[PDB]
Amino acid sequence: GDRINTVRGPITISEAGFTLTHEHICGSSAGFLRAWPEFFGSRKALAEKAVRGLRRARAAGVRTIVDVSTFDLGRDVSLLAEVSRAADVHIVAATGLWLDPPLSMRLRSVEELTQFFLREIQYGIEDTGIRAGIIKVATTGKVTPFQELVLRAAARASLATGVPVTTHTAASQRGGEQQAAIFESEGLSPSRVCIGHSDDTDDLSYLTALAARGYLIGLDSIPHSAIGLEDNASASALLGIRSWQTRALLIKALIDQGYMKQILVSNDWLFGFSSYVTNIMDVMDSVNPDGMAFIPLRVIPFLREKGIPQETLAGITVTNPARFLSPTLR
Amino acid sequence: DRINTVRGPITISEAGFTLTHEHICGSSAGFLRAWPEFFGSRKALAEKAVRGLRRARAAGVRTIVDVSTFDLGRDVSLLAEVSRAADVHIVAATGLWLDPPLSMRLRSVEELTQFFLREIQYGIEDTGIRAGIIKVATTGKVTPFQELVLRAAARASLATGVPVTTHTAASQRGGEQQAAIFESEGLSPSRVCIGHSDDTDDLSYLTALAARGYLIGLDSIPHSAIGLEDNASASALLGIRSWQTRALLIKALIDQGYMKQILVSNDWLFGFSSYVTNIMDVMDSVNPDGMAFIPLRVIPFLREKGIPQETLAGITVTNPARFLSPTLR
Ligand SMILES: C[As](C)(=O)[O-]
Ligand SMILES: C[As](C)(=O)[O-]
Ligand SMILES: [Zn+2]
Ligand SMILES: [Zn+2]
Ligand SMILES: [Zn+2]
Ligand SMILES: [Zn+2]
Repeated sequence: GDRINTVRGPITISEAGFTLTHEHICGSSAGFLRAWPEFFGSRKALAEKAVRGLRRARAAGVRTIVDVSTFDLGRDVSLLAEVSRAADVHIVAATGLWLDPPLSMRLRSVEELTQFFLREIQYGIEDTGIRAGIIKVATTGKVTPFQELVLRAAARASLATGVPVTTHTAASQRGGEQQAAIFESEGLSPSRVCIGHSDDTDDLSYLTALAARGYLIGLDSIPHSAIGLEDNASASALLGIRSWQTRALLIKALIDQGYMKQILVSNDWLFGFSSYVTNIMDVMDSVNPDGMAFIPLRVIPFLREKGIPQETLAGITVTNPARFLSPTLR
Repeated sequence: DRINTVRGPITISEAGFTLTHEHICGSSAGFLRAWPEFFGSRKALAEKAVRGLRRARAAGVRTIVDVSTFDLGRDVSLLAEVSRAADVHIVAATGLWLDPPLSMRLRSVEELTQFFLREIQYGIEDTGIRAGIIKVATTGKVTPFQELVLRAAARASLATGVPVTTHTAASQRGGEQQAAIFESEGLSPSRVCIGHSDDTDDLSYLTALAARGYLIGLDSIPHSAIGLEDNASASALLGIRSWQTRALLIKALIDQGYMKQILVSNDWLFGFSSYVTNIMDVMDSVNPDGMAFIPLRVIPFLREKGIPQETLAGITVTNPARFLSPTLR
């Protein structure tokens, strides 16, 4: 129906407002924030940095973010709840698995993984009672056997609960096509799926064909760019060397092709990032001081100046996330 | 003179009969708290561990060293709970095993050193419980990241006096590469136990390590898949040699004059999610004695082979005390 799970409890979807559909409070690893908080200075410092950042995003018009950190990205839902409340910004938590499953996950069957995802959606995450409102999955270009289990478990959990699925792709590898085939083999509707990191490629043929099938297209890393940082290999590898404008122009491109309803936009920002090289967070913040406010402050005016009507931009940042997040079918 | 446990410091005289390589639960970081139903429930797992420790205690055991690291899903709050209920001392570990997540795998030796030091000097998580041992693991030749872990472990040991204990593939003589790295760092072999050393019959490999002053961890004695050789996963994990065959290594090293260098354990667990489903049931049917296997089966087996009480007490009480007591000499 029209209620979704947030880390402060259930809300009606009209309350979500401007929603960033792919963000992170902290990109980490299972257990890591609690075992080694000084990696982030302190847990308090991290929380305060996130509260400041979310408050700025709120001032810029953001009302909800979707934290697509899974278990193996070190999702700490107690932290998400703390910062959501202090910033007074809705946060939707995720279940699923990303690219770093530990052995206790890697060795599980599709049936076992289905029950883990269902636990996090239907019962709660850890002992917090906080329930996930979305399932996040990730694959390499060519889907591994384990990753295929994860996608099937995600599809089964979605069909059982109605909560949507969102993905990490290598867009230069057209990763969404293999994901989509697996999802549809499970009877999952494309309208319950966002193919993410789709702004990492300029292949409009790939993008429009997925959109034509009813998939949501995640243009979710707009401010990611290492232009000017070419001498930094780790930052280049992570952020790419296409401009944020180049990424943003894909939003216009899909609108022009008639697929405004299939677009979801985000920053894929974080306030801490331990699952990459040390100090990457400082590099990212030096490139994009706006953080999660980058979409409303820079991208929206960029799009309006290009001639895209207000109603279309509002449709993308409010209506599309609302349809996507509302639990649908069963 | 003082050893840190999950209930606080104890004097070496308090440690008594100590099992130096054990696990309450072999898991993954965050896993027990994210999916306790994998083990039935957290309560079920705790209760199994308390009964298990009480059985070990009734067989004479007074302390175990839980060598579960961060990435083996060590939950020291669980360790504290079961230690208290069973009245058995538990020494917690820092270090890294074979499943480091990205947030660990991407770290420098300097960063890893600070993490190991934090868990020894400050406490684990926000519990104030301090590690009393550093556990490391290698495969084969030693990977570049594993080398960083071993060096970080040596540096944390050298700063604190806390000993290092290892996981090897003994069939690949893996202790040799570990020893080389430790010695390059200035670490005394008397601070190092080369573990899973009972997984080979190469006595020349073992005695040579002992002769250099390493402790030899004969720590997986009941691990055997005899009869289960058509169970591939059990066979790869548990091996095809009998427990008597493993146990005879203890006698062999004593007869070579190295009783002071021997540490014995079960390497048991009460839950095990970082392997195939139902492995705990397979393991429990193979060794229904659990952590009581060493005192109930191995000690009488050695006594019947003519090893005197004084020697067995030196191995199970004196050697662990000397090893665990923090020392920079
Ligand atoms: C945590 As990411 C760089 O896959 O959005
Ligand atoms: C957790 As193990 C089988 O390396 O002792
Ligand atoms: Zn991603
Ligand atoms: Zn992301
Ligand atoms: Zn081991
Ligand atoms: Zn072990």
